[PDB]
Parts: sequence; C-alpha cells; structure tokens
Amino acid sequence: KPFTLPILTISELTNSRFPIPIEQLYTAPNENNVVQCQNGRCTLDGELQGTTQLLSSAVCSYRGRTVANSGDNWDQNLLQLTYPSGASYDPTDEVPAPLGTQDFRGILYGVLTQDNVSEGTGEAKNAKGVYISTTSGKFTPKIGSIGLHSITENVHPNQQSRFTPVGVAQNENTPFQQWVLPHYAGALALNTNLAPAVAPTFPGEQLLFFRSRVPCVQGLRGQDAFIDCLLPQEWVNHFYQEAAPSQADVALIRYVNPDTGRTLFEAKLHRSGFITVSHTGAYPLVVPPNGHFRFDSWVNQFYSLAPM
Amino acid sequence: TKPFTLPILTISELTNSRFPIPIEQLYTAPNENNVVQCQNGRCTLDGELQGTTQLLSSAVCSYRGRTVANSGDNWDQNLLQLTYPSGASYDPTDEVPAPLGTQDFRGILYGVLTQDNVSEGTGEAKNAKGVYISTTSGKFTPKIGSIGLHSITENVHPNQQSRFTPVGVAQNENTPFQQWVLPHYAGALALNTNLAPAVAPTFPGEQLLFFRSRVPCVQGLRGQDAFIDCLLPQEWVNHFYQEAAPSQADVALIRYVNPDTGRTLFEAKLHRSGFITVSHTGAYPLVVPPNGHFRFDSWVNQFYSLAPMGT
Repeated sequence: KPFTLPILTISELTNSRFPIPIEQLYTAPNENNVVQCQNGRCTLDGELQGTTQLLSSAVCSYRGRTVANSGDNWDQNLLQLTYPSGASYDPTDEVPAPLGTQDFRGILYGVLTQDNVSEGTGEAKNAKGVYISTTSGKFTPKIGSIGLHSITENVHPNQQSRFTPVGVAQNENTPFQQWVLPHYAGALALNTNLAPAVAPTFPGEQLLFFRSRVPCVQGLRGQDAFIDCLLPQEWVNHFYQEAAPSQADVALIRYVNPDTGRTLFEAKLHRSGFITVSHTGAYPLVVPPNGHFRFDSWVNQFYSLAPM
Repeated sequence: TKPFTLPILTISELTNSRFPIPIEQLYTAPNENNVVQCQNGRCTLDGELQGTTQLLSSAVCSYRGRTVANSGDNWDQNLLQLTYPSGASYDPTDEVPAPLGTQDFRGILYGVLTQDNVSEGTGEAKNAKGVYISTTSGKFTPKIGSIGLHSITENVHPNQQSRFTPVGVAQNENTPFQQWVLPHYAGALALNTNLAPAVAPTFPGEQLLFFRSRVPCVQGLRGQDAFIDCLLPQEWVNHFYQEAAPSQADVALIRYVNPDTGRTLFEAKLHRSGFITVSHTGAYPLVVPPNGHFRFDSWVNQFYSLAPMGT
C-alpha cells in the first residue's frame, strides 16, 4: 500500500492533545523543552504510541465512578477510572495511563456530569465545574484514580460520572507547562511505556508544530495557553487506517496551494511521526486557508530542505 | 471507477456526528411519529456534505463569536453574534440552514462559555460561564447570525470574543429535549432553508439503524437517558468526504463482520443519501462484538431483500 496524507486544510484539523481545532503551524527550537507529548503519537506505518487513541472526544476526558475523599480540601472526591470507551482499566496495561489522559503538567478544567436529577432540582444541577490538577498527590491515572476539585457545588460520591474538558487553568502556584509530563503514578513512581522524546538532528532544522490556543478559565491574562501537537488527530487516524509500510526514514511533504498549484514550503515527516523544517528561531508560518500538506516522495534523514 | 469503502473502525472507535461524544451502540427503531431530518452528520456516499455538516467533532454544538449585552431579559441576558465555529466570518445569505455545527435538536443545550483570560487572583474558573442555549427562546436565530445565552454560573462579559464548548443537554419544567424536532434556525423571522432532506425506511420489514450515544443531561430526565441518535458517525462523513468514490447504485450492501471468527453477524443497506437500514421490527439495541466492524460488500439492486438482522 502506498503512503498518503489526508487532504485537509488548516481549519480542517484537530489538535491531538486537546479537543480543539488546529489554528496555525509553528516552528521553534527545543531550547530547554523536552518534547515528549504522549497524545497524538503515531508512526507513519500506523502504530499508536504513548496514551494515543483515535477519538478527539476522548482526549483529556475521563470516565468512571466517583468516590468520596472527605477531609481533603482540594480533591473532595476521586474518580475511579475506566478507559474513555468505558472498557475496564488496569494499571498492568502497557500504557503510561488510560488512553487520552492529559499529557501536560498543570490544571485541566471541565465539567463533571453524574446521575440525572429531576427538572425541579434546578438549572444545571447535574453539572459540576472541576479542576483536575497534576500537582495534586491524587493525580495518579496510571493506577486508575484522579482527584477532582469541585469549584462550586459538591460532586456526589458513588455515581457513574463523565468529565468533559473545557480548558486549562493557572492558579497562584500551579503553572501550565505543556512540555512537562505528569507523574502518571504520582511523584514517587517513574512513568512507563512512554512514546520517545523528539528533536531535530540535521543542522538548521527545527520541529514544526500544529498549534492551538486552549481556553484558559483562570490566569494567563493578556497571554495565550498554547497547546502544540506533533500530528493532528486526523493524521494519526489516517496512518492507523492505512498502515502503509514506510519505505524510508523520511516522507518529504510539501504545502501546496491548489488554487495556484505552487509549493509554499517543504518539510520532513519522520517515520516515527513528527515534522522538521529548515528554519532558525520561533516563527508562526503563513499558510493559505485553502492550502494543504501533500506527500511528495520517500527520502532519507539527510535530505536538505529548502529554507522555509 | 474509484471503489467505495468504509473506514475500518469498531463500535468504540466511532464519534457521534450530532454531539461530540463517542458512539455507544447500534440501535434500531421504527420512525413512528418522528420525522428523521437531523442536519449534522449528513453526507452522501460520494462525499457531498449536507445541512449544517462539517468535518470537526470539536465544532458540533460549538459556537464562536462576540457577546453583546441583552438588557431587560431574565432568560437571555446576553447574545452571541456568531462566526462559523472555525472562526471564519458568517454571512446569513450563505446557503446553509445555520452556521455549520449548529445544534439540530429542539430544547436546551448546556455548555461553558470562555472569554478574555483573567488574572490568577480573580479566582477559580472565573473565565468559565455555564450557559443554556434554548431553541424555544425567540433569541435563537443562528441563521440570522445571533443566539441567546442564558447564564447559570459566573457572569458573561458583553463585548468579548467568546467560545462555547458544549457539555450536554437540559430539560427544564417547560422545555422538553426533542432530538427529532428541528430548531427554528431563524426563530420567528423566516422559514428554515437549505435543509438536508428527511429520511424514512419505506422498504417492507426495514427500519433505520442509528449510531446511538447517551448525551449528558444537566437538568431533568431523572432515571432516564437523553439519547442522541445519528445516521452516520463523524468518521464515516469524513471518509466519504475524503474518498469521493462515485456511487454505483442507490444501495450499498454492508456487513458487520467479526475479524476474529470471519463470520458476518448481520447485513444492512447503506443508502446513497447517507443512512442505513436493517431488516428488523421493533425498538432494539444491538449487541456487537468489541472487535467487529462494518465493511462494504457490494452495490445491490434497490429491491434487495436483507437477511433478517435477528437478535
């Protein structure tokens, strides 16, 4: 089977690390960042890695049964997890955490829904705003449990519950750090089964990211909470479907404008599932709204890209 | 010609095209008094999107735009002046029922509005505003470019770029959730336009097969499920869009196969307009093996008699 990319414009792509559209392509040097996100990880021949699964609707979502955590002034309840599919989760599963688990340090914000309540109970009484913080000693998804900090109304214990992600938050002592992995089993345990860290090795090259702005419900005034993924969800899903054998270490890809039939820039798509471009410095790319990446040809790691 | 194909995905690898949550089960039932005319998850087998259908799950029942104050109103205290959910500017003269992804059911949609970021010291989730978007409000006019926001938790700022992220539905004392009743997209101002057509299983012994999810319900339906049923999962819509394989007949025969046994569990008709029928009578939730999936078999005569779906 020949390798292909889906034909999708920038506005037709979903971030693989949070359920929101891709807004731009962005390149920057790694500097002191370890680029080792666990969602949106997939090889060109269709092998999913890290905590990656197929559904955008499962990314940073959680499902399970609540249990009371009385006396704890942050996490008043815990969530006993399953997979987002509803299937049973066990810590012995060869994954860093249940598939779709957040892969950034900090506070994830969203809404927990539980047992339905009568109409007369009031407006959105089965909707509880919650913070899921990785700096909490209760953030241990690998061992099947996470802490829920309710903002207003009490979360009920012993109810089948779904967490729907909305954005991130930054409070006075919990910075949002997109390139720092959570301790999936808590601070006393090492992470397991990780998709590897990625970096450019060819001189003059940098990683290219698919960038989104994630809503931020507390903090980052006059700033944007960026979440940067290595592959859009659509690319992950396409490689998984196709499972086309990789013919070389690198797929040469070009961003084309079908309205003009011209190539705007080119990039190297590595077999392990990330992109490099020829550029030095932090830079937001100008892409035409109707443009798209296309597979050009198989090359090796030594291919010298036209400066972008 | 280019062969028609389905993506190879199990029941737990499918997304509802009418609400951004996974498909939970396959479900068949007679239409009865329901008019099946949903506007999200509508696509022909040869890849023509219809109604309010677009490609992103993150856009389904999502809204974007700018808030305006709506004074003197205890229900909609603010309005949202809409763009497309992509952020592209919206023109009411666009040949759409409403901006792509607009809710396609009557009742209350609940979610969170997020706006300009606030300082850390402002407090917890202060830039997260719980809102009801009701279709029975006279302010529900997405075709015209504006919808009403009913605040429940936290104050909505007027005059700010805003995103609405859907969480679930709600039913209050006088607003039932009716998944098969289309909203008035232009409220009281104009008749609905540009609609994807209604669907009915006219064939003897056949019923629609739905991709079913339970939508979270934040008010009402105690001891009941808020179901949202779609005609195609989002991944099928997107596949047909990508492939654009020419339809060779009115009906494609499809089979639900277990790869582990090789056996066909049941067969179904996948109609060129983008919906499925099965040979069964009565409301029935299907039990499929976790590893099973639909596959395209062949183009068949329009009068092809399906092997009974069975239980």
